[PDB]
Amino acid sequence: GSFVEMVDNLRGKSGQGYYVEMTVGSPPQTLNILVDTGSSNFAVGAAPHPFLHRYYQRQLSSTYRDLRKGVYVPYKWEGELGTDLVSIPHGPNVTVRANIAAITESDKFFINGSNWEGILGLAYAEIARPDDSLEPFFDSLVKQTHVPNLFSLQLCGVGGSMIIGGIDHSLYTGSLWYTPIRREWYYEVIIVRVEINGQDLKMDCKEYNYDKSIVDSGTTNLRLPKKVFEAAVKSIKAASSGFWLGEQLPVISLYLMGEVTNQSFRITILPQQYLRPVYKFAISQSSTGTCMGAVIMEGFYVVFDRARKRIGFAVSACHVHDEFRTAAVEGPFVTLDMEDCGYN
Ligand SMILES: COc1cc(Br)cc(CN2CCC(NC(=O)CCCS)CC2)c1OC
Repeated sequence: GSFVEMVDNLRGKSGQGYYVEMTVGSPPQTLNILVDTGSSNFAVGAAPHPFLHRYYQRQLSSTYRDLRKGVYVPYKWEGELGTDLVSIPHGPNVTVRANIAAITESDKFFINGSNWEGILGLAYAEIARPDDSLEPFFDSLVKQTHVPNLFSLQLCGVGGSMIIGGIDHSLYTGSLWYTPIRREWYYEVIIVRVEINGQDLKMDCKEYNYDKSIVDSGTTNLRLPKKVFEAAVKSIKAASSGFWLGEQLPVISLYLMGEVTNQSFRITILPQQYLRPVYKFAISQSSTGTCMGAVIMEGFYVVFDRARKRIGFAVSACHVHDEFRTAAVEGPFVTLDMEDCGYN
Protein backbone atom coordinates (compact mmCIF):
# COMPACT_ATOMS: atom_id res chain seq x y z
CA GLY A 1 0.00 0.00 0.00
CA SER A 2 2.45 2.64 1.23
CA PHE A 3 6.24 2.45 1.53
CA VAL A 4 7.28 5.82 2.99
CA GLU A 5 10.82 4.61 3.85
CA MET A 6 11.53 3.78 0.19
CA VAL A 7 10.02 6.92 -1.41
CA ASP A 8 12.69 9.24 -2.87
CA ASN A 9 15.48 6.65 -2.38
CA LEU A 10 16.95 7.21 -5.88
CA ARG A 11 19.28 9.92 -7.17
CA GLY A 12 21.29 10.55 -10.33
CA LYS A 13 22.44 12.90 -13.06
CA SER A 14 20.50 13.44 -16.29
CA GLY A 15 21.76 10.88 -18.83
CA GLN A 16 23.69 8.83 -16.25
CA GLY A 17 20.93 6.62 -14.80
CA TYR A 18 19.54 6.34 -11.28
CA TYR A 19 21.37 5.05 -8.21
CA VAL A 20 20.32 3.67 -4.84
CA GLU A 21 22.27 3.51 -1.58
CA MET A 22 23.33 -0.02 -0.62
CA THR A 23 25.64 -1.58 1.96
CA VAL A 24 28.02 -4.52 1.47
CA GLY A 25 30.00 -6.61 3.99
CA SER A 26 30.24 -6.71 7.79
CA PRO A 27 30.54 -4.06 9.17
CA PRO A 28 28.39 -2.45 6.41
CA GLN A 29 30.22 -0.53 3.68
CA THR A 30 27.98 2.12 2.09
CA LEU A 31 28.07 2.51 -1.72
CA ASN A 32 25.89 4.24 -4.35
CA ILE A 33 24.66 1.69 -6.87
CA LEU A 34 23.14 2.14 -10.35
CA VAL A 35 19.66 0.61 -10.76
CA ASP A 36 19.64 -1.28 -14.07
CA THR A 37 16.73 -3.39 -15.35
CA GLY A 38 18.74 -4.10 -18.54
CA SER A 39 21.46 -6.20 -16.90
CA SER A 40 21.71 -8.89 -14.20
CA ASN A 41 25.06 -8.54 -12.38
CA PHE A 42 25.70 -6.97 -8.99
CA ALA A 43 29.14 -5.38 -9.38
CA VAL A 44 31.03 -2.77 -7.34
CA GLY A 45 34.34 -0.88 -7.52
CA ALA A 46 36.83 -2.81 -5.38
CA ALA A 47 40.05 -0.90 -6.13
CA PRO A 48 41.01 2.81 -5.79
CA HIS A 49 40.06 3.97 -9.29
CA PRO A 50 40.71 7.77 -9.47
CA PHE A 51 37.07 8.58 -10.40
CA LEU A 52 35.63 6.75 -7.37
CA HIS A 53 34.44 8.38 -4.13
CA ARG A 54 34.66 5.01 -2.37
CA TYR A 55 35.02 1.29 -3.03
CA TYR A 56 34.39 -2.20 -1.64
CA GLN A 57 37.19 -3.20 0.73
CA ARG A 58 36.87 -6.99 1.02
CA GLN A 59 39.67 -7.19 3.62
CA LEU A 60 37.47 -5.21 6.04
CA SER A 61 34.52 -7.61 5.72
CA SER A 62 34.28 -10.64 8.04
CA THR A 63 31.40 -12.14 6.03
CA TYR A 64 33.10 -12.01 2.61
CA ARG A 65 33.58 -15.35 0.79
CA ASP A 66 35.70 -15.88 -2.33
CA LEU A 67 34.25 -17.84 -5.26
CA ARG A 68 37.73 -18.02 -6.83
CA LYS A 69 36.44 -17.06 -10.28
CA GLY A 70 36.72 -14.11 -12.68
CA VAL A 71 34.18 -12.27 -14.82
CA TYR A 72 34.69 -10.11 -17.92
CA VAL A 73 31.75 -7.87 -18.86
CA PRO A 74 31.86 -5.82 -22.10
CA TYR A 75 29.20 -3.29 -23.16
CA LYS A 76 34.02 -2.86 -20.20
CA TRP A 77 34.70 -4.00 -16.65
CA GLU A 78 36.42 -7.05 -15.19
CA GLY A 79 35.98 -8.48 -11.71
CA GLU A 80 36.61 -11.10 -9.06
CA LEU A 81 33.49 -12.98 -7.93
CA GLY A 82 32.50 -13.57 -4.32
CA THR A 83 29.61 -13.42 -1.86
CA ASP A 84 28.88 -11.09 1.06
CA LEU A 85 26.02 -9.63 3.13
CA VAL A 86 24.02 -6.96 1.29
CA SER A 87 21.39 -4.49 2.52
CA ILE A 88 19.42 -1.54 1.13
CA PRO A 89 19.22 1.16 3.88
CA HIS A 90 16.19 2.95 2.37
CA GLY A 91 14.56 -0.35 1.38
CA PRO A 92 13.33 -3.45 3.25
CA ASN A 93 14.82 -4.21 6.69
CA VAL A 94 16.56 -7.39 5.53
CA THR A 95 20.10 -8.63 4.85
CA VAL A 96 20.85 -11.24 2.19
CA ARG A 97 23.92 -13.14 1.03
CA ALA A 98 24.37 -12.16 -2.60
CA ASN A 99 26.95 -12.56 -5.35
CA ILE A 100 29.18 -9.51 -5.80
CA ALA A 101 31.62 -8.96 -8.65
CA ALA A 102 34.51 -6.96 -7.20
CA ILE A 103 35.56 -4.69 -10.08
CA THR A 104 39.35 -4.61 -10.31
CA GLU A 105 39.71 -3.30 -13.87
CA SER A 106 37.46 -1.17 -16.09
CA ASP A 107 37.40 0.89 -19.27
CA LYS A 108 34.74 3.55 -19.98
CA PHE A 109 32.55 2.22 -17.14
CA PHE A 110 32.98 4.58 -14.17
CA ILE A 111 32.22 8.22 -15.05
CA ASN A 112 34.57 11.04 -14.07
CA GLY A 113 32.53 13.32 -11.81
CA SER A 114 29.82 10.78 -10.94
CA ASN A 115 28.61 9.81 -7.44
CA TRP A 116 28.06 6.07 -8.00
CA GLU A 117 30.44 3.14 -7.41
CA GLY A 118 28.59 0.11 -8.77
CA ILE A 119 25.73 -1.45 -10.70
CA LEU A 120 22.71 -3.50 -9.61
CA GLY A 121 21.34 -5.67 -12.39
CA LEU A 122 17.65 -6.38 -11.79
CA ALA A 123 17.07 -8.46 -14.94
CA TYR A 124 17.09 -12.28 -15.00
CA ALA A 125 19.86 -14.92 -14.76
CA GLU A 126 19.72 -15.66 -18.52
CA ILE A 127 21.76 -12.54 -19.34
CA ALA A 128 23.93 -12.80 -16.20
CA ARG A 129 27.71 -13.10 -16.61
CA PRO A 130 29.70 -15.34 -16.80
CA ASP A 131 26.57 -17.52 -17.14
CA ASP A 132 23.08 -18.18 -15.70
CA SER A 133 24.43 -20.09 -12.67
CA LEU A 134 25.39 -16.79 -11.03
CA GLU A 135 22.26 -15.82 -9.10
CA PRO A 136 21.20 -12.16 -9.58
CA PHE A 137 20.66 -10.08 -6.43
CA PHE A 138 16.86 -9.95 -6.65
CA ASP A 139 16.58 -13.73 -7.14
CA SER A 140 18.70 -14.12 -3.98
CA LEU A 141 16.62 -11.54 -2.08
CA VAL A 142 13.30 -13.31 -2.78
CA LYS A 143 14.63 -16.80 -1.95
CA GLN A 144 16.24 -15.75 1.36
CA THR A 145 13.52 -13.41 2.69
CA HIS A 146 9.75 -12.86 2.80
CA VAL A 147 10.12 -9.94 0.36
CA PRO A 148 7.52 -10.43 -2.42
CA ASN A 149 8.84 -11.12 -5.94
CA LEU A 150 8.05 -7.59 -7.18
CA PHE A 151 9.66 -4.17 -7.46
CA SER A 152 8.48 -0.87 -8.91
CA LEU A 153 10.19 2.26 -10.22
CA GLN A 154 9.08 5.87 -10.26
CA LEU A 155 11.84 7.68 -12.15
CA CYS A 156 11.40 11.46 -12.13
CA GLY A 157 13.20 13.97 -14.38
CA VAL A 158 17.16 13.96 -10.94
CA GLY A 159 15.51 11.63 -8.40
CA GLY A 160 13.00 8.82 -7.98
CA SER A 161 11.74 5.81 -6.05
CA MET A 162 12.49 2.10 -6.09
CA ILE A 163 9.82 0.30 -4.09
CA ILE A 164 11.17 -3.16 -3.27
CA GLY A 165 8.63 -5.88 -2.52
CA GLY A 166 5.50 -3.90 -3.37
CA ILE A 167 3.62 -0.96 -4.84
CA ASP A 168 3.12 2.51 -3.38
CA HIS A 169 -0.25 3.78 -4.61
CA SER A 170 0.68 7.41 -3.88
CA LEU A 171 3.19 7.29 -6.76
CA TYR A 172 0.66 6.99 -9.60
CA THR A 173 -2.71 8.28 -10.80
CA GLY A 174 -5.44 6.32 -12.59
CA SER A 175 -5.15 2.57 -13.14
CA LEU A 176 -2.26 0.16 -13.67
CA TRP A 177 -2.26 -1.58 -17.05
CA TYR A 178 -0.20 -4.75 -17.43
CA THR A 179 1.80 -6.14 -20.35
CA PRO A 180 3.17 -9.72 -20.27
CA ILE A 181 6.90 -10.37 -19.88
CA ARG A 182 7.50 -12.41 -23.05
CA ARG A 183 10.67 -14.14 -21.86
CA GLU A 184 12.49 -13.90 -18.52
CA TRP A 185 15.93 -12.69 -19.64
CA TYR A 186 15.66 -8.97 -20.26
CA TYR A 187 12.34 -7.41 -19.22
CA GLU A 188 11.00 -8.22 -22.67
CA VAL A 189 7.66 -6.88 -23.88
CA ILE A 190 5.79 -6.63 -27.20
CA ILE A 191 4.85 -3.33 -28.87
CA VAL A 192 1.85 -3.88 -31.18
CA ARG A 193 1.25 -0.36 -32.54
CA VAL A 194 3.01 3.02 -32.62
CA GLU A 195 1.33 6.39 -33.09
CA ILE A 196 2.95 9.78 -33.66
CA ASN A 197 0.55 12.48 -32.37
CA GLY A 198 -2.50 10.29 -33.02
CA GLN A 199 -1.41 8.88 -36.38
CA ASP A 200 -0.42 5.24 -36.90
CA LEU A 201 2.92 4.57 -38.60
CA LYS A 202 1.15 1.72 -40.46
CA MET A 203 4.36 -0.31 -40.12
CA ASP A 204 4.39 -4.07 -39.59
CA CYS A 205 4.38 -4.59 -35.81
CA LYS A 206 7.17 -7.15 -36.27
CA GLU A 207 9.43 -4.17 -36.98
CA TYR A 208 8.62 -2.46 -33.65
CA ASN A 209 10.09 -5.48 -31.87
CA TYR A 210 12.84 -6.35 -34.38
CA ASP A 211 15.11 -8.59 -32.30
CA LYS A 212 13.47 -7.48 -29.02
CA SER A 213 11.57 -4.83 -27.06
CA ILE A 214 12.62 -4.12 -23.48
CA VAL A 215 11.98 -1.96 -20.43
CA ASP A 216 15.43 -0.66 -19.47
CA SER A 217 16.25 1.74 -16.63
CA GLY A 218 19.93 1.55 -17.66
CA THR A 219 19.23 3.19 -21.02
CA THR A 220 18.60 6.97 -21.12
CA ASN A 221 16.82 7.23 -24.47
CA LEU A 222 13.88 5.64 -26.23
CA ARG A 223 15.86 3.52 -28.68
CA LEU A 224 13.84 2.45 -31.73
CA PRO A 225 15.04 -0.04 -34.40
CA LYS A 226 16.55 1.53 -37.56
CA LYS A 227 13.47 1.03 -39.79
CA VAL A 228 11.04 2.19 -37.07
CA PHE A 229 13.41 4.98 -36.02
CA GLU A 230 13.52 6.29 -39.61
CA ALA A 231 9.71 6.31 -39.96
CA ALA A 232 9.26 7.79 -36.47
CA VAL A 233 11.62 10.74 -37.04
CA LYS A 234 10.00 11.28 -40.47
CA SER A 235 6.65 11.80 -38.70
CA ILE A 236 8.34 13.73 -35.86
CA LYS A 237 10.04 16.13 -38.31
CA ALA A 238 6.80 16.57 -40.29
CA ALA A 239 4.83 17.34 -37.10
CA SER A 240 7.08 20.32 -36.34
CA SER A 241 7.93 22.59 -39.30
CA GLY A 242 22.94 15.61 -37.18
CA PHE A 243 20.38 16.63 -34.54
CA TRP A 244 17.97 13.78 -35.36
CA LEU A 245 20.97 11.42 -35.62
CA GLY A 246 22.28 12.19 -32.11
CA GLU A 247 25.36 13.96 -33.51
CA GLN A 248 24.50 17.52 -32.42
CA LEU A 249 22.61 19.48 -29.76
CA PRO A 250 3.59 15.99 -30.70
CA VAL A 251 2.85 13.09 -28.30
CA ILE A 252 4.19 9.55 -28.89
CA SER A 253 2.02 6.51 -28.17
CA LEU A 254 3.18 2.92 -27.83
CA TYR A 255 0.51 0.22 -27.73
CA LEU A 256 1.50 -2.75 -25.61
CA MET A 257 0.16 -6.31 -25.65
CA GLY A 258 -2.47 -6.66 -22.92
CA GLU A 259 -3.28 -9.41 -20.43
CA VAL A 260 -6.16 -10.73 -22.54
CA THR A 261 -6.47 -12.13 -26.09
CA ASN A 262 -6.85 -9.37 -28.71
CA GLN A 263 -6.61 -6.72 -25.95
CA SER A 264 -4.02 -3.92 -25.82
CA PHE A 265 -3.38 -0.65 -23.99
CA ARG A 266 -1.43 2.46 -24.94
CA ILE A 267 1.15 4.50 -23.08
CA THR A 268 1.63 8.10 -24.27
CA ILE A 269 4.71 10.30 -23.72
CA LEU A 270 4.79 14.10 -24.08
CA PRO A 271 7.62 16.25 -25.54
CA GLN A 272 8.45 17.08 -21.89
CA GLN A 273 9.66 13.45 -21.74
CA TYR A 274 11.71 13.09 -24.96
CA LEU A 275 13.19 16.60 -24.71
CA ARG A 276 15.91 16.00 -22.11
CA PRO A 277 17.12 19.20 -20.37
CA VAL A 278 20.91 19.41 -20.84
CA TYR A 279 17.57 20.43 -24.63
CA LYS A 280 18.38 17.22 -26.50
CA PHE A 281 16.31 14.89 -28.68
CA ALA A 282 16.05 11.77 -26.55
CA ILE A 283 15.03 9.32 -29.30
CA SER A 284 17.81 7.42 -31.06
CA GLN A 285 18.32 4.45 -33.39
CA SER A 286 19.25 0.92 -32.28
CA SER A 287 20.34 -2.43 -33.72
CA THR A 288 19.46 -4.54 -30.65
CA GLY A 289 15.75 -3.60 -30.75
CA THR A 290 13.38 -1.25 -28.93
CA CYS A 291 14.69 0.05 -25.61
CA MET A 292 12.13 1.80 -23.44
CA GLY A 293 14.61 3.86 -21.42
CA ALA A 294 14.28 6.74 -18.95
CA VAL A 295 12.40 8.72 -21.64
CA ILE A 296 9.47 6.28 -21.46
CA MET A 297 9.92 5.36 -17.77
CA GLU A 298 9.96 8.99 -16.54
CA GLY A 299 6.36 9.40 -17.73
CA PHE A 300 5.21 6.34 -15.78
CA TYR A 301 5.15 4.40 -12.54
CA VAL A 302 6.49 1.02 -13.67
CA VAL A 303 5.70 -2.22 -11.85
CA PHE A 304 8.02 -5.16 -12.50
CA ASP A 305 5.58 -7.84 -11.36
CA ARG A 306 8.00 -10.77 -11.50
CA ALA A 307 5.53 -12.96 -9.55
CA ARG A 308 2.99 -12.81 -12.41
CA LYS A 309 5.47 -12.39 -15.30
CA ARG A 310 4.07 -8.96 -16.24
CA ILE A 311 4.94 -5.26 -16.20
CA GLY A 312 2.48 -2.62 -14.99
CA PHE A 313 2.26 0.91 -16.37
CA ALA A 314 0.43 3.82 -14.76
CA VAL A 315 0.70 7.61 -15.12
CA SER A 316 3.45 8.86 -12.79
CA ALA A 317 2.53 11.35 -10.06
CA CYS A 318 5.92 13.05 -10.60
CA HIS A 319 5.98 13.27 -14.41
CA VAL A 320 6.52 16.69 -16.02
CA HIS A 321 3.19 17.97 -17.36
CA ASP A 322 1.56 21.34 -18.05
CA GLU A 323 -2.04 22.56 -18.38
CA PHE A 324 -2.10 21.60 -22.08
CA ARG A 325 -1.04 17.95 -22.41
CA THR A 326 -0.52 15.15 -19.85
CA ALA A 327 1.12 11.70 -20.15
CA ALA A 328 -1.37 8.84 -20.39
CA VAL A 329 -1.99 5.12 -19.93
CA GLU A 330 -5.23 4.18 -21.69
CA GLY A 331 -7.22 1.05 -22.56
CA PRO A 332 -8.54 -1.36 -23.44
CA PHE A 333 -7.98 -1.41 -27.20
CA VAL A 334 -8.75 -4.19 -29.67
CA THR A 335 -5.68 -5.37 -31.57
CA LEU A 336 -5.67 -8.64 -33.52
CA ASP A 337 -2.67 -10.86 -34.38
CA MET A 338 -0.59 -9.45 -31.51
CA GLU A 339 1.37 -12.73 -31.17
CA ASP A 340 2.78 -12.18 -34.69
CA CYS A 341 4.63 -9.02 -33.53
CA GLY A 342 7.05 -11.15 -31.47
CA TYR A 343 10.36 -11.76 -33.24
CA ASN A 344 11.56 -15.37 -33.44
C1 LIG B 1 25.95 5.42 -16.66
O1 LIG B 1 26.11 4.11 -17.20
C2 LIG B 1 25.22 3.09 -16.95
C3 LIG B 1 24.11 3.28 -16.12
C4 LIG B 1 23.22 2.24 -15.88
BR1 LIG B 1 21.73 2.51 -14.75
C5 LIG B 1 23.44 1.00 -16.47
C6 LIG B 1 24.55 0.80 -17.31
C7 LIG B 1 24.78 -0.55 -17.96
N1 LIG B 1 23.65 -1.01 -18.76
C8 LIG B 1 23.99 -2.34 -19.25
C9 LIG B 1 22.75 -2.90 -19.94
C10 LIG B 1 22.36 -1.99 -21.11
N2 LIG B 1 21.19 -2.50 -21.80
C11 LIG B 1 21.27 -3.42 -22.77
O2 LIG B 1 22.27 -4.08 -23.01
C12 LIG B 1 20.02 -3.62 -23.60
C13 LIG B 1 20.05 -2.74 -24.84
C14 LIG B 1 19.33 -1.42 -24.58
S1 LIG B 1 19.12 -0.51 -26.12
C15 LIG B 1 22.11 -0.59 -20.57
C16 LIG B 1 23.37 -0.07 -19.86
C17 LIG B 1 25.43 1.85 -17.54
O3 LIG B 1 26.52 1.68 -18.36
C18 LIG B 1 27.81 1.40 -17.83
